[PDB]
Amino acid sequence: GPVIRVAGDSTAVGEGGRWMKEMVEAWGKKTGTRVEYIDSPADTNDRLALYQQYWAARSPDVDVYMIDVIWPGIVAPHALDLKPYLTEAELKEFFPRIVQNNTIRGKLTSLPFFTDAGILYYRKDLLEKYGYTSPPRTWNELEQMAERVMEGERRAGNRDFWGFVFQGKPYEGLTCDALEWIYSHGGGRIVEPDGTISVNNGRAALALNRAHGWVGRIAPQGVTSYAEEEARNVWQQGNSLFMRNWPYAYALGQAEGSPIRGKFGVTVLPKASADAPNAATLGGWQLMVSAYSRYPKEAVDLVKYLASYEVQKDNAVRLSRLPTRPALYTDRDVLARNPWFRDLLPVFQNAVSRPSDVAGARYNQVSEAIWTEVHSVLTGRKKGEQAVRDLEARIRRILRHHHH
Ligand SMILES: OC[C@H]1O[C@H](O)[C@H](O)[C@@H](O)[C@@H]1O
Ligand SMILES: OCCCCC[C@H](O)CO
Repeated sequence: GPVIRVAGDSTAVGEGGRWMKEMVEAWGKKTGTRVEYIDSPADTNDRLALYQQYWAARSPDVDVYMIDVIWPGIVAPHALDLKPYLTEAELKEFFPRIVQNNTIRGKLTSLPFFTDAGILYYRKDLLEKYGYTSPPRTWNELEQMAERVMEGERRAGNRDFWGFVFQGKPYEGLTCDALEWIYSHGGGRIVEPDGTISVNNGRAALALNRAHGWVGRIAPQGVTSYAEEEARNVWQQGNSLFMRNWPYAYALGQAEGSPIRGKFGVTVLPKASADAPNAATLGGWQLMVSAYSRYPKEAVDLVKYLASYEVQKDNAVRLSRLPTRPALYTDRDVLARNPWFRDLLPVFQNAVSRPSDVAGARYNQVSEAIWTEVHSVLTGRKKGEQAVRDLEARIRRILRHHHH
């Protein structure tokens, strides 16, 4: 019979790749269908380049791909339209924003699988130890707390201790972090949904200068090479007061044998002042059936199983990854395990998107300009003023002649 082959998630980031393979194997066993799991690299932009090799070849060697929220405009030609396979009632069980994101020129490219939003992780033991009663609401508070706790922990002998870790590597995760910095300073969305390239402004420049100010000070010098897992590792060993990261790190930090089990909370990221908007970059992954799959019916059946209530529930409970089904946010077992899903649902609802809708198939080019210019501020090569001017110019070139 058919072998249904899946590329999605990575064994190099948390438990995602291991769990994904488990769920695919479970479907294969339940249905009596042979399956195979193809592993991927950690970083989204590396995965995109890998999967583009299969798509360029029209390869039948992968039936189902797990695709990033930022990808539908890029990957649509390589997707089977899922619209004919779902009833309107079934499609409405997912958040409409994510279904809309995944729909390109009326083609439903992929089913929502898990969503994502950037959040602040904080050591509540350490805040209490240093006399703080709440996590920081502003970036200045974060920096003050980080300076004071670091001074204390270093003096007490922990030479590995930092105030803040985040994703500063030159890759897609930095565009995510940087959108949060920019938007939380009142600097806008880099490219607005209407197409206006708005990033050349003083608030965006301040946000990037502020981030430069952390590097080698409250954050390690090596932060400029950190992706999700590098940040998580410093944090999880107990060596950072704060971390910006996605929901998956919560369950990993609560696992038996984690040094920080029971010692942390999560909240919204800080912002520049009380009237700035809260920033949490929208992330998340979708399930696409390949336009090149020899087994579309079987592949659709697998994608509907993976996106189902019970599989998303297992992802929430075991991996602290955010459902794309509103009903799971009221599920007693989801909430008992992850009470912060209720607390931060409005943050997840108001998450700010990267400019993938407006850039469409040119999004990865836009993003590479963003992360490269941002990275030049983090390293002290450019000031934020120059970087936003240069970024404006690059994005204008990239998007010249691109409409809608
Ligand atoms: O590193 C950036 C990536 O992080 C997470 O995987 C998010 O879910 C994804 O949307 C984002 O592009
Ligand atoms: O693993 C599938 C979950 C079904 C649970 C619904 C439950 O009764 C919510 O309390």
